[PDB]
Amino acid sequence: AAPTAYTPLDVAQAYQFPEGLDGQGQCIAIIELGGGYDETSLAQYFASLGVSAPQVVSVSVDGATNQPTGDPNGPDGEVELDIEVAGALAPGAKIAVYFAPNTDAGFLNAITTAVHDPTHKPSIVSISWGGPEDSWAPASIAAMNRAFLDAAALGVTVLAAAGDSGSTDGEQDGLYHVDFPAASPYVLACGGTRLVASAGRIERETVWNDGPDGGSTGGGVSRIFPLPSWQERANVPPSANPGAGSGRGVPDVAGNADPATGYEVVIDGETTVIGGTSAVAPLFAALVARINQKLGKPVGYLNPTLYQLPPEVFHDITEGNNDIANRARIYQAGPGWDPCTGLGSPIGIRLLQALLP
Ligand SMILES: [Ca+2]
Repeated sequence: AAPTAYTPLDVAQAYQFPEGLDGQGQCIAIIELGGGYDETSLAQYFASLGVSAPQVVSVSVDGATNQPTGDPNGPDGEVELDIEVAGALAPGAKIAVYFAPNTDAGFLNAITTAVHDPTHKPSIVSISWGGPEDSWAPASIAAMNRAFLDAAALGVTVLAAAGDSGSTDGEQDGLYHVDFPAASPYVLACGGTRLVASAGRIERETVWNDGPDGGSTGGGVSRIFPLPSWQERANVPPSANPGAGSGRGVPDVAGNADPATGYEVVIDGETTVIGGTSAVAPLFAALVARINQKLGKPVGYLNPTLYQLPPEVFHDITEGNNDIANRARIYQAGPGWDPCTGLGSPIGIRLLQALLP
């Protein structure tokens, strides 16, 4: 195969994003635990995309500030990527990037800060950081979970990439682990795929899996969180780990993440190509920004509503697995919800259609 790339507008096109909407009146908050973002690269990208640059603002949490390392191959990548994909698709909204110490408490304080932020009042929050759910301090996970719940009951969407290491989520204990915050049931977990689409159609789209060296979408069965009531007709399989057990399946939806069909971005002055699920939360954060707009109200927590929406609102991914550890093929995709791509990739238009009164 040959590695390609899209700009953020092309992929939106692919997924039939509702046109004529930009996020105006809306405000997206993006969580960042390191690195920074340089204004030269941003303006260059927003012009290069023939889009009017959206307002970007930094918010210091527990000390942390906007601290770019100049290395396009380091944190900055993640910080600029998030703002570039998000800002290019919903240029109308207002970006509010929140930086915090990379600690269990900085991550938490950052979320609660944005979530209840009275000055920027974001309606959506995008997270592209995380970690095995079984590696976080239990008190941490419960704290954050509630932070999300508090978020829901506040009319605020919370999206988060599902990882970049497949079903094993980068752990060699020989078991399967899913990623947090993605496992939190109050989070719309974003998985990743390898999309092959053009202005008028998605030629193909499979689970994103480039082996051990290339990365693969995180996904599977939570071992911490029970099976949501709204996810009970999704046929989440039980864990593949010996002992089995029900669990909140991951992810909820998926979007392009395969670097080999990555995003074309501008990091620290360098024009390169980034991938991974980190691109998907902001990808869909912009989606929700336009939908909130047309509606004139925050769709807040979308998970319950999504799981019972009809088939034509989602493209179903059926080929592929996100197992980069063995030949067992766990987890494997198939018709309808699966532990690789969840409900599949959304079709914005049909999704806004589905949500209006
Ligand atoms: Ca499927």
